[PDB]
Amino acid sequence: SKPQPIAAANWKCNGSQQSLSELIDLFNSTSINHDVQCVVASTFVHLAMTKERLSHPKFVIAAQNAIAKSGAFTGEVSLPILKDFGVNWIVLGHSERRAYYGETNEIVADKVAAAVASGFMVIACIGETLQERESGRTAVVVLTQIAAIAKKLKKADWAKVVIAYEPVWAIGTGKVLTPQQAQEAHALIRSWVSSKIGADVAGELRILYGGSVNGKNARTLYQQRDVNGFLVGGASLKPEFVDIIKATQ
Amino acid sequence: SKPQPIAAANWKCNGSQQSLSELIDLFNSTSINHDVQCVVASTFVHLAMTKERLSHPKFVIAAQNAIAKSGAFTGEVSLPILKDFGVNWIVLGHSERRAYYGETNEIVADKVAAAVASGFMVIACIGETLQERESGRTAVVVLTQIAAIAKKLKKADWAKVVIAYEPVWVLTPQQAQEAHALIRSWVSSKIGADVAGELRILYGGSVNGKNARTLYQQRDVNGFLVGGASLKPEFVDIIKATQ
Repeated sequence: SKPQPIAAANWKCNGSQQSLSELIDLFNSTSINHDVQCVVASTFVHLAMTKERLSHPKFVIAAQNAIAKSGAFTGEVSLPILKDFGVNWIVLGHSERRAYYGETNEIVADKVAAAVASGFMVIACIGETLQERESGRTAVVVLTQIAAIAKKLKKADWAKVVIAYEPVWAIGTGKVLTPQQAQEAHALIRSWVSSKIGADVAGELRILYGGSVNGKNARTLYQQRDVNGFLVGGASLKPEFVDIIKATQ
Repeated sequence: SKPQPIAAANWKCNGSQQSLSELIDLFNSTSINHDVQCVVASTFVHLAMTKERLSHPKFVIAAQNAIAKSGAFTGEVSLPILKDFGVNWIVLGHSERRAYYGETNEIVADKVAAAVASGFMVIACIGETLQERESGRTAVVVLTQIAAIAKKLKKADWAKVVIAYEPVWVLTPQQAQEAHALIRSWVSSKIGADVAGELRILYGGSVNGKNARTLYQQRDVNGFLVGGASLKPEFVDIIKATQ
């Protein structure tokens, strides 16, 4: 018996107006007759269209990134701009931003804290690389990442936080986690939360699996006890995202 | 008898749906009696609103950044996405991106080249810091920056290129003119005199409705990339100053 599951679509840097409209239409026509929060994280460009067309009662829209405040930050989008635009969910600290776009543990923590303070529901991403899972220090890496985030939050703030575990070490080497391995990473995270934040928060916290999930593999991943849904990349651009939602039954 | 001037509004990371709509209404109601390309560079989020509402026949919309291709780049917007969305202008290599967000000379050059290949009009930004200027290396720095860009481009590509000179550190008309002349001279020398004659070099320092007229008077100034003042009614005066 778990907290409410989340099925989150990370469209990453993809989509045309037509391909995304067809996806949205599919989502809109889909019966979801169980309790789940579905999330569509579109590009900043596609937020207007997604707001306009996404009408399914079980779906909210999310941004894939942001900075804390408006200002002289050419090219960037701030939390007040998203809030003014009616967007109340955000994915922060994706492994790609940590790798490509200079986001350290602290920068992620600061973005998460600013987003919570501003009233967002936040999917905060953490996860070890292969270099680190090899030196016998998976635990060290992901717990250090979450500690950085926690440092800047109050106990009450965790109600608005969702953790997404990304096994970056698996990313594009064709190799995928066993459900046992996914469970172990999630259990390690929850145990840390129970221990440093509190058993209450830890029981309620959604920890989403953020490795490569598809329509075939989602059900047995969700069966694991500390898995509370998914942050989905590639398959979220496909009709099979509907099967992934159904797998959180 | 310069090339067609450009008055470009760099809104940076600013705006509400309300405040930006008010501004757009002002721009729409404005009479502009000369040939000038006005450009509104809004945040990605406000592109849809600006596309719908902005109707002045002398205005186009621009993005303030992009990456070259669609893919697994969470948080970013690619050139194909913008092109699908009907955005044909883009600002690239702005000092804040160079400063904060890892855009080296080569990265800027690659983005610029990809945007031209993709069919975009590109406002490519170059400019030296305060320390660079004070030590006397304005010329080395900005010519190195434009050389990196030119390295990734072909002659015919310069038709879709606009240079914004953005001294990162108020510039007298004389100091602005010197930087613009230095840039044009390099372009004449490397690409051809015909291309340098046609090239817009926009002044992208701190421009206001009050100082824009005398800056535009200089031989090699072809308009403006405007920061703070572009969020204000006085942007209309800045447009008028390109007469």
